[PDB]
Amino acid sequence: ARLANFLVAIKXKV
Amino acid sequence: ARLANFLVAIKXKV
Amino acid sequence: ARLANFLVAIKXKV
Amino acid sequence: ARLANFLVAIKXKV
Ligand SMILES: [Cl-]
Repeated sequence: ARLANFLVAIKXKV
Repeated sequence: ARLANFLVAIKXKV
Repeated sequence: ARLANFLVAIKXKV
Repeated sequence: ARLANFLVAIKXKV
């Protein structure tokens, strides 16, 4: 798995 | 934590 | 740039 | 449209 972060504002390991 | 899916093709809990 | 789609819920060329 | 950014590492509006 792989650290991940998303930003859409709304902003968080896959 | 909430489900996260992404598609960039490369395609994966937040 | 690549077509991209995200799901975090909120669900959208980067 | 809204800023979108992603980091999964692969790292870029909806
Ligand atoms: Cl694939």
